[PDB]
Amino acid sequence: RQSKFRHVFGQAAKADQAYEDIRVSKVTWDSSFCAVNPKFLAIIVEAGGAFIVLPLAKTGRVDKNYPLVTGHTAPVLDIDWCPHNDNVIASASDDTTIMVWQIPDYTPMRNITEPIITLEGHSKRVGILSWHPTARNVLLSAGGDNVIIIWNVGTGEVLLSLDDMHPDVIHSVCWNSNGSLLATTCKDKTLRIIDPRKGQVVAEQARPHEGARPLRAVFTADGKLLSTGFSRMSERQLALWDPNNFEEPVALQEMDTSNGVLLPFYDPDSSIVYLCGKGDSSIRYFEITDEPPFVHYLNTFSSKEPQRGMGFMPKRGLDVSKCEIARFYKLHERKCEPIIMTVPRKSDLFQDDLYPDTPGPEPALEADEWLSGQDAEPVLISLRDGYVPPKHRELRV
Repeated sequence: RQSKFRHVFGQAAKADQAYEDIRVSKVTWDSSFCAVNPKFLAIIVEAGGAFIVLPLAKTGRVDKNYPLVTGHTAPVLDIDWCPHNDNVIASASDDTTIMVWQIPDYTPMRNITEPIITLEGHSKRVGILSWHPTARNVLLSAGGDNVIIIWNVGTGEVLLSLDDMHPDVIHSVCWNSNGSLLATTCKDKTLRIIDPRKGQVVAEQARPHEGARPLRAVFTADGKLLSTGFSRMSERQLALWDPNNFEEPVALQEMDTSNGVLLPFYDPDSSIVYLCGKGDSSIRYFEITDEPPFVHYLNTFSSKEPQRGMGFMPKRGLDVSKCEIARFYKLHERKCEPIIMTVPRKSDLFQDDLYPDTPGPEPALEADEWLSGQDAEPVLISLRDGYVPPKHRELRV
């Protein structure tokens, strides 16, 4: 099989490119515990609830007295950077709140305790966050109350509240590329595609597939679903679903009988998905194409060190000059180690076929335009122009 990704390989960064002496949270939750953007590395740490934010240039040993973000009163369960502001991060906590933070470029004098805004809509833990890809200041949360809330961060207003659309625990919620639809996984063992503005499930599995449990699901660029989960016999699975025919997967890859939820990291430009879970020492990666069997194993980056979490650098942070197509931020017990994925062209020329124009830091829509039903594609930028800072510095509430 001819693949331009045949020779994609991982390499650990040099020891002095690591972030050392960071107490990674050991709370039992299946989120990645790590959010990275082109400026910052954010990690959920052993605390109440706390996370650390490090400028990417500040490699080596983190000072014992390095300031933390500590506004929450119970463990932090999820963190997500604003796609349209590289100094804004949202945190979700077991305390039932979401806090949205203005991160300084400098080191503050003490712990950051005062967010831009606190969002109080859930009656139970908030373990899922996802910023809207195109609509300014729009933020999704999903809680242990099985409610999905879509917020306007700028006003603190609830735009949409999807209560009781799931009969049991919601494991994951993903936007599609233009933020018109949601994909969800549920403890009732079924996938759903939801139109949040219609308040309707538009596609669902009538019943579980051979008693399998989906725990994560993301959209492919063409609107199919990639799910991860466990078979009836506890075999970890990657599946590709056509939501127009939800009764049989297009493709199913069964792997090992390990315990950890596999997190899918999907590259829509390469059509590559990387899988790894808490406790895994490896990163396994696959190409998705319309040639059968559609899901194509490429390779595995192996190590002797189980991960405690994993960050994934957005496109605007990749080193295009080195044909870096992904950068993982692997969490160990006490450190964060970058792992670089390379397509080895051995060329000083910008590789356009690897780096098509990609969503930039400018929103395509205002919150009210999106709520009124407008759809737009993301505003694309070129990665050849280097780092282009967001127009917005301070998110004003």
